[PDB]
Amino acid sequence: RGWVFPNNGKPLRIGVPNRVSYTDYVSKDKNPPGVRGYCIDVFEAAIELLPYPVPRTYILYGDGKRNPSYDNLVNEVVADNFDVAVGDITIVTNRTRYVDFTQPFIESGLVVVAPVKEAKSSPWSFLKPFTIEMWAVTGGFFLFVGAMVWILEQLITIFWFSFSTMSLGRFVLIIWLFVVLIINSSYTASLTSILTIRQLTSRIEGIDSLVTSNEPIGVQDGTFARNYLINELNILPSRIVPLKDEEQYLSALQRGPNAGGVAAIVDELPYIEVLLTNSNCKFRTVGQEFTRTGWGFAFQRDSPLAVDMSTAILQLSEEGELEKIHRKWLNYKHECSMQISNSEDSQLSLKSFWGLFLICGITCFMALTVFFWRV
Amino acid sequence: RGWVFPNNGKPLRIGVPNRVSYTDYVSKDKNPPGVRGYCIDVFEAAIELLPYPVPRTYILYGDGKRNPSYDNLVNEVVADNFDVAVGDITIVTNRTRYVDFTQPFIESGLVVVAPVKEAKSSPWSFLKPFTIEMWAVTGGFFLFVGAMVWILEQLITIFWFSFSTMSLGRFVLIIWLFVVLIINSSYTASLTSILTIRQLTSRIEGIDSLVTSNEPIGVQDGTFARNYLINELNILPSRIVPLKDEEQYLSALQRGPNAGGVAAIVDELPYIEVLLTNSNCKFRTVGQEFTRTGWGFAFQRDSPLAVDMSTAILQLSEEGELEKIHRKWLNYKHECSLSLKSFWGLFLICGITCFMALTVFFWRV
Amino acid sequence: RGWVFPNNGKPLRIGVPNRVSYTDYVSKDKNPPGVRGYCIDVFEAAIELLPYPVPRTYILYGDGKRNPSYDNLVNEVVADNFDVAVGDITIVTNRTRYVDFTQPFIESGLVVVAPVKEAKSSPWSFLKPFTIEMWAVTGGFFLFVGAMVWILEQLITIFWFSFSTMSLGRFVLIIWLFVVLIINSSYTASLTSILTIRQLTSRIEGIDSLVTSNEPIGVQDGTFARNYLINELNILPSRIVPLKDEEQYLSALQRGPNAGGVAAIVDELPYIEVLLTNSNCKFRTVGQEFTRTGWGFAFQRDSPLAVDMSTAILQLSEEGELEKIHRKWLNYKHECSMQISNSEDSQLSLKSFWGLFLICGITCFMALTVFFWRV
Amino acid sequence: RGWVFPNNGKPLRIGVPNRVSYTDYVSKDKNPPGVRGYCIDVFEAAIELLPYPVPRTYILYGDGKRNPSYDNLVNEVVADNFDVAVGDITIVTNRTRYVDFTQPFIESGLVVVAPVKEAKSSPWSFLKPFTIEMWAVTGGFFLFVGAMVWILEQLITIFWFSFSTMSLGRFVLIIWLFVVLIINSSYTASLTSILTIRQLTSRIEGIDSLVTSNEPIGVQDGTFARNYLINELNILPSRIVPLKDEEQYLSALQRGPNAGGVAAIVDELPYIEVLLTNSNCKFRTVGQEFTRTGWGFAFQRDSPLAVDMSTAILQLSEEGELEKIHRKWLNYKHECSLSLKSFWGLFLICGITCFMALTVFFWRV
Ligand SMILES: *[C@@H]1O[C@H](CO)[C@@H](O[C@@H]2O[C@H](CO)[C@@H](O)[C@H](O)[C@H]2NC(C)=O)[C@H](O)[C@H]1NC(C)=O
Ligand SMILES: *[C@@H]1O[C@H](CO)[C@@H](O[C@@H]2O[C@H](CO)[C@@H](O)[C@H](O)[C@H]2NC(C)=O)[C@H](O)[C@H]1NC(C)=O
Ligand SMILES: *[C@@H]1O[C@H](CO)[C@@H](O[C@@H]2O[C@H](CO)[C@@H](O)[C@H](O)[C@H]2NC(C)=O)[C@H](O)[C@H]1NC(C)=O
Ligand SMILES: *[C@@H]1O[C@H](CO)[C@@H](O[C@@H]2O[C@H](CO)[C@@H](O)[C@H](O)[C@H]2NC(C)=O)[C@H](O)[C@H]1NC(C)=O
Ligand SMILES: N[C@@H](CCC(=O)O)C(=O)O
Ligand SMILES: N[C@@H](CCC(=O)O)C(=O)O
Ligand SMILES: N[C@@H](CCC(=O)O)C(=O)O
Ligand SMILES: N[C@@H](CCC(=O)O)C(=O)O
Repeated sequence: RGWVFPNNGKPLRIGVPNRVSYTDYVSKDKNPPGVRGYCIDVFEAAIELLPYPVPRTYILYGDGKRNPSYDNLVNEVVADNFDVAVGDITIVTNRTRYVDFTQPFIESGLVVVAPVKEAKSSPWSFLKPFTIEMWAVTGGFFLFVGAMVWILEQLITIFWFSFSTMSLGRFVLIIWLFVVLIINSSYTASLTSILTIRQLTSRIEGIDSLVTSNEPIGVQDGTFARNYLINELNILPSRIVPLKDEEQYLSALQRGPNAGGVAAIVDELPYIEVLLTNSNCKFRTVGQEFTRTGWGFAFQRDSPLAVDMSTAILQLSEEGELEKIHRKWLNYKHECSMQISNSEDSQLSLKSFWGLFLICGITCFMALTVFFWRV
Repeated sequence: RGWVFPNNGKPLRIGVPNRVSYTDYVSKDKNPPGVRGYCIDVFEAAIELLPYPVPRTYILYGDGKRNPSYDNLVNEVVADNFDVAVGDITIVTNRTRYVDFTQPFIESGLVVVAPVKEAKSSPWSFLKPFTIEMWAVTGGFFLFVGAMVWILEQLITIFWFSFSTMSLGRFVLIIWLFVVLIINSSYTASLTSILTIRQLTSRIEGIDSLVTSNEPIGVQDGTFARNYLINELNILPSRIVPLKDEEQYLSALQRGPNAGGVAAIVDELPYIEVLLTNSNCKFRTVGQEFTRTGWGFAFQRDSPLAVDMSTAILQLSEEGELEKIHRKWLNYKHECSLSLKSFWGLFLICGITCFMALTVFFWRV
Repeated sequence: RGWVFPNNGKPLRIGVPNRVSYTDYVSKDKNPPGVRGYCIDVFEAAIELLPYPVPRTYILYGDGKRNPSYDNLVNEVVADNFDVAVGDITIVTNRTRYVDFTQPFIESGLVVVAPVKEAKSSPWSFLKPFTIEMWAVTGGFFLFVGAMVWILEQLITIFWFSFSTMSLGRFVLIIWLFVVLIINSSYTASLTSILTIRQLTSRIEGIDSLVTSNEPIGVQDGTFARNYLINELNILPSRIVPLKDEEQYLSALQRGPNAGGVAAIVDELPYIEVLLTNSNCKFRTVGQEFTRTGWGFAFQRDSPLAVDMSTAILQLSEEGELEKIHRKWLNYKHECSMQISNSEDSQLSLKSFWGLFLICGITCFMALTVFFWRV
Repeated sequence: RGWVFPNNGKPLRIGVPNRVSYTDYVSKDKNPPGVRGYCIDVFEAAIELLPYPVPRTYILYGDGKRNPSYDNLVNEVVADNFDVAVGDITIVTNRTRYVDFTQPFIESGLVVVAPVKEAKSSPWSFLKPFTIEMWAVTGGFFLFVGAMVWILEQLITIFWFSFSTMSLGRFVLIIWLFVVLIINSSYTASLTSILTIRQLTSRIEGIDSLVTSNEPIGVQDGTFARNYLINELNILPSRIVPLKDEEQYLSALQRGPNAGGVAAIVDELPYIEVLLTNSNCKFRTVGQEFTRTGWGFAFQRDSPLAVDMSTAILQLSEEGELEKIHRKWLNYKHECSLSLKSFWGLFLICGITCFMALTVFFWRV
C-alpha cells in the first residue's frame, strides 16, 4: 500500500479531551504514556495491527475544571493544531462534513435518564383519602346516631345491630341515610383524586414527552446535545442546563425538577450504563435511543491513515479483542430491573387489600373464638 | 470613534441611590470607593472594557432613613446634578423619554408576593356540588313522590313514613328508586370533577384577584410600581401602603390584611428572590411577571458615553462575566418548595336533628 | 414661543401606514387629502390648535397586500425619509429610545381574544354517558331478569313490582344485584369522565395559560407583539403565526387550534372591540390587559413640534372633542355579555334536570289519571 | 473568490432520479428542460444567485417503472458519472462520508403513518379495574363471610341464602356491609382513573409499538429507511415490505396487516403530508419525527461549486423565496382532524345465569 507514514521529527499530535466526569473512557494520568481510560487503549491496540512503528504524543485539551467543548476540539483538528482527536467524539452531521472519521468502534445513542416510579402499597394507602381526624369522627358519628337508636328502643349491645339493618327514630334513620350517601361519594372522590393526580403527575415516557413538558432538562458540559436539542427538537435554551460532574448529575435529579434542579438528563447510552452502576436502583432509561449514531476517531480531512485505521477497527471488531478491552475497563454492568417498560394502568395495590381482608380475618377469627367459647 | 471622554478637572458624577433595604445590589460603604453592591461592580467592569481612563466619583442621593424616589433620582440627571445614574433604575417609558438608558444588564419583572394559605372553604364548600336551585328541586320532588305514599294507604303521617322507608304504589317505589340512584351518581360525578381539577389548578390566583378584592397593597418606598398601578391598573391609592425596610415587609404580611397590615406586596422580581431566600417558604409569588422590562443605567440624554457602555454590557454578558459577578453577591437560591378531607357542615346536621329528638323524649317523659 | 416652523418648499412628510385590515383607524383613500381613518382626523384636529398654518403631505408606506412592519416604519423616521409617523404606533421601549413620541391620545393594551365556552344543557346531556344502544339493553336486561321472576312465581303485570322490592329466584336476585352495582359505578365513571374532560380541555384564562400551553398563537403582520412575545414571554417562534386580514383572523379561530389554525389571537384592545362588533357573540377578551401602554405620534428625535403637539393633545383631551371624533368613527361598541369572568365550578345543567323531573311529572300525572279513572 | 466554473465543452451532469410516485417534487417531463417538480425549481433559482453562467444538463437515472435506490444514485456521483445529484436526497451519515452535501434546503423527518383505529378493547376491558388476583380475594372472602350465616342458623343452604339477602350474626352483617361499600367506591375510583387518563393519553402509540409487535412494515422503493431500521433498529427484514407507487400505499393499508398488507408504513415527513392531503383523514402519523435530518443537494466531494451553492440557499431562504416556490407546488394543507360506552361482557353473564334457571324450571316441570 503506497502510503508510508514518515519517520521524521514531528510526532503524531493526538488531541486528548480533559475529562472531569467519566474518567474511565479517557482521562489525565500520571504515567509515562500520560493518559488513561478506555478509548486510549483502543487506540493503542490499533497501532499493532498496522505495520507502522508510530511515534506520537498526547496533548490534553480542556482544563481540570469542566468537560471540554468537543466542537472546539474538532475545530482544533480543523485548524491543524492537532493531527488526530482520540476520545468520545460522537459522529454528528457537521462533524462528518468538516473532518474525517473512522468506522464506529462502538455504538451509542442519546437516552433519557429519569427517576423511576415509586408507588406506595400499605393499609395506610387504603385509609389514605380521609384525614386521620376524619376516620375517627365518621366512625364516631355512627355510634352517636346509634346511641340515639337505643333511646328509640357487650351481649346487650349486640341487639341494636339487629335493628339497624334496614316513628321518630325512622326520621333519625333517614338523615343518617343521607350521611352514608355523601360519605360514599366523599370517599369515592377523594380516592379518585389521589388515583388521578398519581397518574397525571409530571411524567415522561420518551423524548416527545420531554420536549412538550416545557421543563428544565439537564445535559453535560461541552456536548453536541445542547446544540442538538436546540437546532432539532425545538427546545428553548433556558430549559437546557449544563452540568459539570457526576456528583452534580445525581443531586440535580435528587432534587427533581424543583429546588433549582432539572426534570431529566439527556446523555448518551454508554455514559448512563456507567451511571447506573455508579448509582443505586433509582433510575432507568425511560425510552429507546432517539439519536443513535456511535463514536469514532476524528482525523485530518483526507488523511491516508483513515482507511488504514478504518480497516484496523473492523479487523479488531471481528477478532473480539475489542470486547476484551471492553471487559478490562467497561465491565461495570448491572440491570436491577426495577421497572421494565411498565404499563401504567389500573394496578391496585396488593398490600392495600392486605389491610382489608386480614382485619376481616381478625374479625372472622374473633367470631370463631367466641363460637368455641360457647362450646 | 470620534468621541473621547475628556480628562479635565471635573469627574464623572455618578448618581448613587442612598439604599436602605436590600444592601446587596448597592449600599453606602465606608470603603475608599464609598460604594458596595452588585450594580456598582457591574458598572466597574464595563469601565475596564473601555479604551478610556475614566475619572469618576460617587454621591449618595437620598436620606439614609428611607429609600428615595428613583424618579427624582432620574430627574437630577435631567436637572444635570449628575452625569449618569447607576443603581436599580428600571426602564419605564417616561423614564426613557427624558434620559437615555443603556441596554438591560439584568432582567427584572413585577411580581406579587403573598403568604401561602389554605385551599379549603367553609361548611358551604361541602354543599358546593349541585347548584342550590337544584337542591330545592331535589328535596321538593323528594317529598312530592313521597306524597304518593299517602294516596296509596298524626297517625296517618306515621303510616306515610312507614312505607317511605322500605301494588301500583309499590311500582312508584320502582321508578323513584331508579331516579335517586342516578342522583347518587350525579352528586358523585359532580363532587369528583371538583376535587380533581382543584389539585390541578395552580393558577387560582392573579393580579386581578388582588385588584378586585380591594385589599391593602404594600409597596416599597421610592419605586415606580407605586405610580404604575395607579395610572395603568387604576387602583385606588388608599389600598397602596408604602414600606421603608426589609423587616417591615414581613410584619405587614405576618399581620395579614387585618391588624393594619397588607395583603400582598407588589415588588420587583430580583428583590423577592432575595427575601424568600431570607425567610421560610411561607410566602409565595402568586403568579408570573405581569410587567417585565429589566434594569439599566441612565446616562444623560444624547451622550456618546452611553453608546460604548451599552456595547460593553453586551460584550461582558456574552463573555459570561455578569453571572460570575452575580454569584459573587447573589448566589442565593435557598428555596424550599397529599389530599385529605376536613369539614364541619354535615355534622352540624348531626347536631340539629339529634338534640331535637331529646326534647320530644323529654316531652314524652 | 421661540420656535417657528418654517414657510419653505419642503412639506411635512407624514408617514402613513398602508393598513389592509382595520381601515377605520388609518387607510388609503381616493380623496384630495388622500388618507382616511381615525388618527388622521385626530392629527387633523391637532393642526387648528396650533397657530401654525402647516403645509404637509401624506405618504403611504406599506403595500396593498399586508400590514406594514411598524419597526421598519419607525426606522424610516430614524432615517429621516419622513418627518413624522401618524397612525397606530404603539409606544414600545425601543421606540421611546430611538424617536420621540407625544403624550398618548388614546390608551391600549394587549389582550387575549379566544373562543367562548359553549356548554350544553339538554335531556340528551342527562342520558349522555351511555350509548343509545346501551340505554335500551340495560333497561332490556331488567325485564329480561324480571320475566324470570314470573317463572319463579297490565294489572296482572304490576304484581311483580311488589315482589321485586327487597330459593332459586333469590339466586337470580343476587346476580341481578351485582348487575346494578356495576351499572351504578359504570354510570358514575362515564359521567365523571365527561365532566372531567370538559373541565380539563384546552383552556386559557390569561397570558400565563397561553404561554405554558405550547400552542400556536396568532398575531397580525408587522407588529411589535411578535418580537414582544419572543423577547419577553419566552415563546418559541414556531408557535407565533402572523395573519394578514380580518377575514382570515376569524377562520383561524373558527378552525380552532387544529385544521392548521391557532389557539388564540393576541392583539391590542382597540382592535378587538372593532372585531367584536365585526363578529357575532362568539369571542371575548378572556383576561385583563397584560401590556398596557397606548399609542402616540412618532416624531423626529428632539423635535420642537413635540411639546407643541404634546400640549395640543392634552388640551384637546380636556375639551372632549377627542371623544367626539371617537364618536364619528369608533362608535362601534357592543357588549353581548355571553360570559363575564365566569367561575368554572360545579354548575350542573338546569335543563339536564328539566328532562328528569318532567318525565317524573308525566309519571305522577299518569298515576293521577288512573287514580281518577277508578273514581 | 478563486474558483470560477469553466465554460468548456462539457456541461454540468446533474443526476436526476427517475421518479415514479410523488411527482410534485421531481418528475420526468416532456418540456425542453425535461424536468418538472419542486427540487428542480429550488435548484434553478440558486443557479440565478450565482455570478456564473452555468451550462447544465439533466439525466434521468432509474427505470420508469419503479423508484431507484438513491444510494446507488449517490454512488454514481462517487463513480463520477454525474457532477451533482439533485432530488430528494436525504442527508445520511455514510451518504455524507463519500460526497459533500449542501445545507438542508428543506426539513424532513422519518414518521410512521398508520390508519386510525378504535380504542375500546374486549369484554375483558370491562373487567380491567381490580387486577385479577383481587377478584378471587374478593369473591373468596365474599362467600367466606357468607359462611358465617350458616353458623348462626339443600334445605340448609337455602336458609343460608335466605339471611344472605337482607343477634351476633347480624353484627357480622354490620361489618361486611361496611367493607363492600368501600369496594363499591374502590371499583368506582379505579374505573374512573382509567376512563379519565385514556381521554388524555394521545401518546398511546410509538415506533416501539411497531417494533415489538412484529408487524409487516411497508416501505417505499429505493429509500434509506429500508436499510436504516435494519442496521439501527435491528428489525427483521421479513417485516419490511417494499412498495413501488402511491396507490399501493393505500391498498396495503386498506387490507391492514392481514390479507397480505402492511400495518404501518414508515416514510418521510414531506411525503406523508402529500398523501394525507390526497386521502381522507383515515390515516394518522402515530407519533413525531424519530429521525429528523432534512434533504440536500449532493455535489462531488471537495468541489468548490458546493460552497457558493450552499450560501445561495442561505441567502434565498432568508429572503423568503423557498416558501414562495413551496406554495407554487405544495400549498397542500387540506387535512381534516365525545366519550360513550359499548361492551358485551356483563351481558354474557346475563345470558349464562338466566338460561341456567330455565333448565331447573324444566327439571321441575
Ligand atoms: C457545525 O459545525 C461547525 C464546526 O463545529 C460549525 O460551523 C463553523 O465551523 C468553523 C470551524 O472552521 C467555525 O470557525 C465557525 O465559527 C462555525 N460557524 C458557526 C456559525 O458556528 C457550527 O458551529 C456547527 N453548526 C451548528 C448549527 O452547530
Ligand atoms: C414621567 O416622567 C416625567 C419625567 O420626570 C415626569 O415629568 C416631571 O414631573 C415633575 C413633577 O413635579 C415636574 O418636574 C415636571 O412636570 C416634569 N419634569 C421635567 C419635564 O423635567 C412625569 O410627571 C412622569 N409621569 C407621570 C404620570 O408621573
Ligand atoms: C429595538 O428597536 C431598534 C429599532 O427598530 C432595533 O435596533 C436597531 O435599529 C437600527 C435602526 O437604525 C437598525 O439598523 C438595526 O438593524 C437594529 N438592530 C437590530 C439588531 O436589528 C432593534 O432590532 C430592536 N430590538 C429588538 C429586540 O427587536
Ligand atoms: C454506506 O455507504 C457506503 C457508500 O456507498 C457503502 O459502501 C459501499 O457498499 C457497496 C455495497 O455493494 C460496495 O460498492 C462497497 O462496499 C462500498 N462502496 C464504496 C465504498 O464506494 C456502505 O455499505 C453503506 N453502509 C451500509 C451500512 O450499507
Ligand atoms: N458524545 C459527546 C460527548 C461530549 C463530552 O463528553 O463533553 C460528543 O462527542 O460531543
Ligand atoms: N426598580 C425600582 C426599585 C425601587 C426601589 O428599590 O425602591 C425602581 O427603579 O423604581
Ligand atoms: N400596535 C401595533 C400595530 C402594528 C400593526 O398595525 O401592524 C404597533 O404599533 O406596532
Ligand atoms: N428521502 C429518501 C427518498 C427515497 C424515495 O423517494 O424513494 C431518500 O433519499 O432515500
